[PDB]
Amino acid sequence: EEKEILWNEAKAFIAACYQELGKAAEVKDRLADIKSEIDLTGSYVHTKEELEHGAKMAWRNSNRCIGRLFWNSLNVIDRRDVRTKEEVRDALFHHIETATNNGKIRPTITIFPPEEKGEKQVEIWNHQLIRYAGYESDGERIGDPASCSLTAACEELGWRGERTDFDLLPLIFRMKGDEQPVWYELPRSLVIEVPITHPDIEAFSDLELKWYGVPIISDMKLEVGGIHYNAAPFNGWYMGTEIGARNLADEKRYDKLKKVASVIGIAADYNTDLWKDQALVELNKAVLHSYKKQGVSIVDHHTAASQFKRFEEQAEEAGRKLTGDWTWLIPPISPAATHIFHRSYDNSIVKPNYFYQDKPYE
Ligand code: HEM
Ligand SMILES: Nc1cccc(CCCNCc2cccc(OCc3ccc4ccc(N)nc4c3)c2)n1
Ligand SMILES: [Cl-]
Repeated sequence: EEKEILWNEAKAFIAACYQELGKAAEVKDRLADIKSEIDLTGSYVHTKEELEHGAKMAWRNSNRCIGRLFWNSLNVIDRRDVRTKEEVRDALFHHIETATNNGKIRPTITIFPPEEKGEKQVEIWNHQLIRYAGYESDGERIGDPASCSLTAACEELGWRGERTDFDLLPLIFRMKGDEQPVWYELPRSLVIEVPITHPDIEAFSDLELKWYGVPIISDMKLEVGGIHYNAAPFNGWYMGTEIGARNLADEKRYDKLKKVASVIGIAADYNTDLWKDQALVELNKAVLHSYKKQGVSIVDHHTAASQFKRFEEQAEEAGRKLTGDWTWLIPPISPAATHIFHRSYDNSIVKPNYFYQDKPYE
């Protein structure tokens, strides 16, 4: 039980990790040191090299991610030494600052202590480290509907949002042995935000839309050789459609297409006018324009798919199977204008990888 699965994943991982690092000779002894450690202790501890390359492999294996060309330049921050809430908080603050990098975003992951055996050492409640709160009372909706349950969790613990449409949620996480999480307001100085303007349509600013600079996904588990890093927030830069075609456009999110139609001067009355499609394009142009104007990293979906084609080519050249989720790789805007749409992808799950895990709240 347990201890044998771990040993199994350890061999598979160390073998492949050391091959890729050109250290195949050291596999026998390292598996023989892991040998004993799992016997005596029930677990084993990755070297800094194994953990860094493991997190990079996990990104490379993420079937749904179009951005995987850059998997090998991931900036991995080893924070397995953290023991206190102040240290977790400061490491999360640090992640924001160094990932943001004044707008020239650095793909970064901060890795906290892995679970003991099932027991989390640190449990992060945020979905992303920077995200907007969401409210619904009396049928007035404010903010980001996808954040309603966490926002309400946060307000149970004594936080109170100003109830703008763009309240920054606090960092919220629980330590092993604490019954409740703590929360910390984000220092505003750390959070870049981009007002959404349009290159051509001066009135687009009347919408008073903004989005934050850096998506830092903080609720996924990193699995590396049987070790379960449930707390390992990571970030890339945005692909513009995530903001323009989903966050700001979806009916169950900010639902802005009808307001976009009005400010760009087209009627939103007939499906055959394709006003939603037109508003989608103009909003997505505005998002790319705005991030570029402010000097915040962003990629459009055409360039992203172009990079992903190079990832595919690199995989074949390296003899690695390519895996991918066609339904998530195609962009939600003009998908058939990318090569992705016109091919198929094996959706097999390879480890190391990032995985969903149950929310600690409800
Ligand atoms: C460098 C810029 C990056 C871009 C532009 C990018 C782009 C994306 C996009 C567009 C998605 C689809 C999500 C959606 O449509 O809502 C995605 C999924 C994903 N990306 Fe990336 N990504 C990047 C970096 C990273 C990094 C650094 C990691 C981890 C180290 C990562 C891991 C993933 C994972 C795990 C998913 C799937 C999440 C899920 O199932 O919900 N990505 N990526
Ligand atoms: N029914 C379907 C079918 C097909 C595709 C979809 C797309 C889901 C998008 N629905 C918004 C959303 C929900 C949950 C998680 C999300 O984020 C994942 C993620 C992870 C890492 C990223 C790294 C960089 C970056 N730029 N983005 C990332 C996004 C998004 N739904
Ligand atoms: Cl997002």
